[PDB]
Amino acid sequence: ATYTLTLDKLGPTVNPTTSDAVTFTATVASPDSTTAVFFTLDYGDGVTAETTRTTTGALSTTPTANLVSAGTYTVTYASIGTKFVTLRLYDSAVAPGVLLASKTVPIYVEDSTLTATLLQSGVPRLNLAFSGFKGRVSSSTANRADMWATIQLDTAPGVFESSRIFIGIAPTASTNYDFVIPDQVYNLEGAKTTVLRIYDAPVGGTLLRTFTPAAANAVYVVDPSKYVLTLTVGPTSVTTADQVTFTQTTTEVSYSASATSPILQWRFNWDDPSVVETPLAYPDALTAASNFPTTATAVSSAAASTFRYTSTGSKNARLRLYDGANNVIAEKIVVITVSNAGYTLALAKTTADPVTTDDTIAFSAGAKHLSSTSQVWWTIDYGAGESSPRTALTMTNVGAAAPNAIASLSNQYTSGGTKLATLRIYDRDGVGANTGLLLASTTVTFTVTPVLYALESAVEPFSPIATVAAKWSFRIQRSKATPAGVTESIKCAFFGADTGTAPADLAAWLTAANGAGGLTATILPSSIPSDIISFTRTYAAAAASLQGKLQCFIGSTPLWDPYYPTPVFQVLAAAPTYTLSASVTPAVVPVDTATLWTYNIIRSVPVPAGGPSLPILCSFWDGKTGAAPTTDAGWAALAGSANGKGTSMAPGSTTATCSFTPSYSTTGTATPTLQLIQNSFALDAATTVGFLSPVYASYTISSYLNPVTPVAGGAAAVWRIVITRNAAVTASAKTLTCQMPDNGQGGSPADVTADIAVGGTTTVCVFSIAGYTTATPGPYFATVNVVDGAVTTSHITKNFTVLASGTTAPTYAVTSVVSPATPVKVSTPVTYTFTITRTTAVPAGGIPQPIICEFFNGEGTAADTVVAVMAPGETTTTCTFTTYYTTVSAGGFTAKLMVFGESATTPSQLLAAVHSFATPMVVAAAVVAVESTTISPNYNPTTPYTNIPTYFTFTLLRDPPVPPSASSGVQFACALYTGQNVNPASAPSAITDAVYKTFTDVTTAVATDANYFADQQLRVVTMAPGTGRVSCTFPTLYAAAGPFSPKFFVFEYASSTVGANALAVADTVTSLTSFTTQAAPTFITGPTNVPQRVPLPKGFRTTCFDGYELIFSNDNYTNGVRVAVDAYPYPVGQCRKCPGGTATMDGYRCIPCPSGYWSNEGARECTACPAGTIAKPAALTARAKYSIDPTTYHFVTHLAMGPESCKKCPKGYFQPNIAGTVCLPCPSGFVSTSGATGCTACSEGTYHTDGVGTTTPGEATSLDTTDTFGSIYPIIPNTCRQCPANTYLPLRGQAAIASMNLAAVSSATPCRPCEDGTWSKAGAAGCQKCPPGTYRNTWFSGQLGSPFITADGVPVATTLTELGSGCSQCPPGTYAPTFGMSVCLPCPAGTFASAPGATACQQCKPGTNSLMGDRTQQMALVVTNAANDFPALRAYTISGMVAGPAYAKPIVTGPDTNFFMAGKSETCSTNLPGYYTDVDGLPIQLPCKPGTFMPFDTATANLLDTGLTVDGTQCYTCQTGTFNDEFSQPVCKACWSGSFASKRGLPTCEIAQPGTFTNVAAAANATFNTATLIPTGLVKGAQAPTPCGMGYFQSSAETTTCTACAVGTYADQAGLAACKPCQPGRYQNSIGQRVCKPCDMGTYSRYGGELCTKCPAGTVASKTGSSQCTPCAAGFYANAPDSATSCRACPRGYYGPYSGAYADNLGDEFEGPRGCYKCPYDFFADRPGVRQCTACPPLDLGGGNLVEQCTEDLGSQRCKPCSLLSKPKTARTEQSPPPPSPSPPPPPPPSPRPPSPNPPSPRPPSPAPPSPNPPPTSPPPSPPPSPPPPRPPPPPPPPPSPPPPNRSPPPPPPASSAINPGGGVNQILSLMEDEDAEAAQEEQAIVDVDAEMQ
Repeated sequence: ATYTLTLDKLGPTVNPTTSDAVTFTATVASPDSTTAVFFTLDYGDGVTAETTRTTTGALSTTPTANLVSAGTYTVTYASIGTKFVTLRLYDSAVAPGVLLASKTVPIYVEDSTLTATLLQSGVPRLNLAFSGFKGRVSSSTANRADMWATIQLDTAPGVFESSRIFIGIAPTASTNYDFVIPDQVYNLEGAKTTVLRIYDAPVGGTLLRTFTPAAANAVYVVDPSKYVLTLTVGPTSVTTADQVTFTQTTTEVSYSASATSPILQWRFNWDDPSVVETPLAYPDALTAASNFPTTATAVSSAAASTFRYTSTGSKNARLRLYDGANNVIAEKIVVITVSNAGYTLALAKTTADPVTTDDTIAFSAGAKHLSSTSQVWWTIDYGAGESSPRTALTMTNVGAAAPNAIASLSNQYTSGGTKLATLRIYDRDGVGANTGLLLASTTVTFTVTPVLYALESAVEPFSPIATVAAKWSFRIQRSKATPAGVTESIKCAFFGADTGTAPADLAAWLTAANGAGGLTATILPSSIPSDIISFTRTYAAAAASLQGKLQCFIGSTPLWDPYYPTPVFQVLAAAPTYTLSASVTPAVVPVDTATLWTYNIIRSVPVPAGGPSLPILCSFWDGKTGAAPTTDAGWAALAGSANGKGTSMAPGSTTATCSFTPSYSTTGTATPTLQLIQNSFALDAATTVGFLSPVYASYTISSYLNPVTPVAGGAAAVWRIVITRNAAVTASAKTLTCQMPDNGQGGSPADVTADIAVGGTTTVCVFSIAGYTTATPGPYFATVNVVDGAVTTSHITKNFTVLASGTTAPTYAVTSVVSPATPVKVSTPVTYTFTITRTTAVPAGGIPQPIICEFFNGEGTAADTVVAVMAPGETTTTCTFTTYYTTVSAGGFTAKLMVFGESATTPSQLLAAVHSFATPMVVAAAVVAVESTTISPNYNPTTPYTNIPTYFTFTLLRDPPVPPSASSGVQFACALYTGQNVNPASAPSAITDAVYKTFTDVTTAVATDANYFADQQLRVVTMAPGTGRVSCTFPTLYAAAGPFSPKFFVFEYASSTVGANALAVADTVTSLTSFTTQAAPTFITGPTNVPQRVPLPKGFRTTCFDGYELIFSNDNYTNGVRVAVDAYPYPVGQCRKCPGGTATMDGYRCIPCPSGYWSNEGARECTACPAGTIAKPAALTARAKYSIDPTTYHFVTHLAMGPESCKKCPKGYFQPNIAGTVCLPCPSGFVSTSGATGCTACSEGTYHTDGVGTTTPGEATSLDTTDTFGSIYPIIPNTCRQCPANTYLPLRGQAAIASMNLAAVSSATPCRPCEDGTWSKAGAAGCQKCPPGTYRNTWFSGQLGSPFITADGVPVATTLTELGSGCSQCPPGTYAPTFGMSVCLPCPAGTFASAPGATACQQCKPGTNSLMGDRTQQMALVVTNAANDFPALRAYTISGMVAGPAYAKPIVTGPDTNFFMAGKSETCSTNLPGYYTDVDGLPIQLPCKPGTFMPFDTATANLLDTGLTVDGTQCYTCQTGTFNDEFSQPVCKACWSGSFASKRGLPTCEIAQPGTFTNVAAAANATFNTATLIPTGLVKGAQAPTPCGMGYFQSSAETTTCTACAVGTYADQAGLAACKPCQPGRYQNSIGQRVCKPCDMGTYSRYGGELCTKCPAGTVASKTGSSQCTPCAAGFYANAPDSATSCRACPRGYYGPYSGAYADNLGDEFEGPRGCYKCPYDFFADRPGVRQCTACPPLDLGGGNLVEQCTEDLGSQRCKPCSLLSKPKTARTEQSPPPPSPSPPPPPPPSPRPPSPNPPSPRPPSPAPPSPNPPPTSPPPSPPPSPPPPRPPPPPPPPPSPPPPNRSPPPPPPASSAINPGGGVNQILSLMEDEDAEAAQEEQAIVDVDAEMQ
């Protein structure tokens, strides 16, 4: 029923070939029943075999293997294609069978001749065709047709048939044909039975070939998504410096799908084009076509690589897996970042300051990176190329730290060319020519300026001579000193423009330098010397061209640049001309004196321009010692010494001058000589150009002797002589000889030698003499004779009074007086006055004594020098000193005084003792007080600012008076404690400076060091002498408002030690008042800041210029037209025109210029109006309300109406200054009209005054001053007026003195009065002398009339003065011919002046005399004034005769008060009786001589001779008969009766001669009758002598009348001196008879004879006129008694002997006594006169007898006889004899002897000796001296130096990040136009500045 039969094949899955005979299997199962059934098998074709039916394993449902154990069922198929195998069932094996069913199975058989192979490159890609599949077919047969192949995806029925795919034709040849197979797509991820059948026919046919993957080569696809990669190799921030490391050990790739899977190649690429891609390398322990190990094995064992990146950027390295050849299936990227921005280069310079080429600059360069430390190369470039090795640098240090290790480098620079220095960094060595790229660069550049060389050129001859001399001297100097250890040598030459041509290149110069013509010089090391080179050239001919070029180069660097001028010189080429002249000033040649010697060098042609000044050197011979350089070597040495000076000229001068001031020590004829040398340096010789022939001290000696007053017994006198020389001693030492000439006694004084070194002028000579104490006082002369060189016998003598004091030694007393008294302060000037007196003081002015006084403190001696002169009058010597005590003594000071006689260079003491001060000396206490306190930065003076540093200033003074200028300054310490403890030091414990004394020295401290601002501060200030003020300034800062304790102390620093407290009471500080402190305003003061470049929209100009002002307004207010108002809602900047009164500069304000100028409306500068203006009108101010337009700042005082601006100042004022701050009234005596530069002086004789009167007023009126200038300038007196007459103004320019206070002192006319003696009219410079006869006086003036011309006699004042000049006259009768004499003198007597105007007093005529008073008034009875009668008086005062004992000479008696005689203003008076005048000349007043009378008048003459006439001028002598023995008698007194005058002109009465008498009955003296006042009753005396009458005579003198002559005596003739007696014999008994009557006869008369006398006795006369009667002869008797007429003889009887006999006649007429005696009786005589009577002779009677006769009667002649009538008759008596005659009378007694002469009177005694003259009166004490004037105050010291700015105001802040507005932030042609506009604007502004500057 059910049969299941399946037929299969037991062969391989691949289809069997035709040569294997594959077997087949049969499977039978019959579940319905089990029964053996035969099976028949049929192959593809039944023609081969049929086989036989055989049994299986009993059929059954279970197969049994069969047909192969013992069965020959081989098919041995021969055909190729498909064969059908048929299985059938039959019940029995014997034919016929039973047909039930058949199974058909196809079997494919192919041929091995065709071979199909596949080649696989790798895994075919999904969704893309892969070329790795290649199919090759090989056929042995030559001929083939086309084949077609069908491909089935799977053997499952789901896959449907595909179309054929073509594989080829192979038309011929048995080659191998290749085709490309399109890939397969993997989707199911499982087993695929993809089968391809290849047919040789398009339709039907047989299975030619088969295709399957066919094992051992299967495609295996790995899905990339399963892959896992982890690399993490290589640094993430590797730069180019480091390296990238790639390690294959850490990189693993795993299949991760199976253990066995085909081998792939890993590949990695660095994707840089420098290094090619790495090739595939054989893996270790692995190969190609090698199975992967079944365990975890690394694809690489230890492979690792390193790489260096040569490029920068983000590298994206690649990883891939490749199969077989270069076939790629996967690509993966690894990002490695390469950055080069981390490299930084820093350059730091340390040394800097590059100078010239030395001091090579060394700086540090550092390369830093953020990370990736690696080796690098640094290079430097300096214009010579970088280092080829690029050095070597290693980043051993870390990259975060700034410092980098490096080697310091230095560079050498030359010239000024750019070296383009740069620094480069590289990551590559560069040896392999792998140059790097720029990373950091950086560099430092500088301009490096070149150096300068100094060149000087000169010409040795200055004139090129042809082949003789052509030398050029060149000096080269190099900048900077050459350092030690390096020597610089420069070689080159100089080419002159004489031969050849200048080089056209520097190569020629280099060749010349290297050639033998070049010269080499060496610079000294460690110094910079001057290179001096002398170049010698040869000149063919003389030329004026001498320029040249030199180029010295060190190797290759030129030294000269075209910018400086090329070297061109002329310097006196060709030597045109050169001439000299010499002069001296002064021309005198004294001894040791300064003289000027000048030399002028001139040329005929002016020096050409462009030539250097002549370098010639002029040397002058001084001639001090006559060391004249005669040789040329000496001249060269003198020129090269200091005595030679180089010469230079100023530009524009052809001429040159050389000057010298030689001195002549010794007198000589030598004169200075000039040498002029300019050849070359190192002078050796001298050259002369020419010369010009010069064609045409005092010693003072004083001496002195010590002691001045010698003292007996003292020391020997010392004579000291000082000699001073006017000339300084510098050449050599001097020797002086002090001598005193020999006087012949006292010894020869010895010479004294004085030696003087350099600089000495005074020589002192000392000698000793012992005997000069015994020298006679007197004016002694001493001399010194000095001979010193040229001067000979310089003899100097002197005189001095030398006296000896005796034994008294003079001494000096010194006392003191002090100006300040007690007490004294510090720095107080003082006056110490010392007075010295001498107790003797005898030589007050005899001999000066040199006195010098020195006052010393307690220095310890016992320029401020003191000069002391000894007073030549009184010996009071005063010394003035100033001690200037200013310091505390600190131990005591003493005062000493020394007085000396030596001029400085003391050896001898003069004061007996050193003076000690009587006044106690007190130590002055110093006082100091603070004067002011100031705070500089402060809002108010009490409060300063906090943050701003403050400088407190304390100003104070040291004592009220300034410390003296002649002193040394003091050092003061100002100490301040700030008060806080902000400094580290704590607050001091003591308020005093106990801590402050320990401060260190603060001399060198900077302000900005935080210790110059310490809390405790000590500062030192200095008081220079003469300064009384000091300010100490303290820097103090206040951090914040709070408490501070700043202590202030001021002390004195002495010897760097702190003194005592300046203030009284210690710990006294003048603390400032307490204050708070407030914040400082941040305000800056300065000019308006100019805005920077800001965008200005349309017209917002921020600068106005040229008289314009910046103004903020929206209006476009052009000019003054009011065009635009409210023209914008927004104001803008505008330029305003400014008003007329203000000028502006660089307009930002419109400030006005000062009052001295006026401006225009828009004036750039203010014009200066001429000096006449101040421009000050009255004020009118400005706008009332802000409604009107504003113009200027509000504070201006004027608006600008009025073209008036310049206001001229009025008259009386002058403005010399151009500015005119104010116009000033000009000084006294000067006037101006309008406004003048200066007033003119007033004219002579004129002064300032008003011009209200007179004319041409100079006053300024009202309109000019009051209206224009207001009341600021009042009217001023401005007229010049001349003073009225009698006054004058000699000095020009004088003005009237005006006093404002008029009540007390009035205004004064300045004109001088023209005082006594001169007169003036109007204004005169000098008042004139006025005509003769006139004078002016200051007491009284005028003329008084002659009192005697008026009846009253009262003087009359007269006003007669000529109108020409006008001086008061002198009174008539007085004259003033003297020039300068004040009071008129009278004329001396002898003249008269009646005329009021008379030059001189006129002489009176000889007939009159100049007597006061007229003759009428002299004897006038008139009484002009009866009450007083003083003017009228009787002044004759004549004398007369008076009766009585008393006598009166004056007629008028009284004291005399008016006797003035010189006064004579009257007419000539009548000549006086006692005076006469004939001739002009009379020396002395002669009254009329006694014996001369002049009658008062002709009619009044009492008696005058008729033979002459009266002239009224001659004094006629007395007439005869009158005498005058007294002067001034009008008439001559007549002689009295007792005298007479008969001879002519007998001057005194002559005694009346005897015998004559003179008596005149009419003889009366003249009587002056008062009733007629006339002399009357004068009668002339007798003219001739009248002799006396008869009988009158007088023999005695002084007889008025002759007495009558005595009776009996007669004077026969008249005029008889004596009355002779009557002649003898004559008598005169009656008087009045002229003849004496003769006596009668017989009578005799004797002399006299009053009566006749009768002759007695007998005597008889008998003669008429008989003198006497003589007796007759004897014997005669008289006739009668008493009457005898004739005697007769007696009678004869009588006789008598007596001659005289008389008889009484009494009887007989004969008797009588003594008569004739009677003869006796008897006797007779008879004869008269006989002898005795004789008797008669006797008779004789016859002769015989004699008888005597007797006479009878008496007298009888006859004799008769007697005896009758005889004698006896009567009585008769006789007579006695007569008595004898009496004796003669005795002689008279002897006469007395004559008296003896009296002794003579004693002789007059000698005069007593005269008394000596009294001594002169004592001289008065000396008058007081003159006071000195004071001194002016010093000028104020200059203001303190201005401090530099402590700190500038806060600067504007810089931008930090930005400054933009608008809500800030929350997180071709146009360029040319802009450039053109900017350049044009800048150049226009520059032009504007340029124009404004000038």
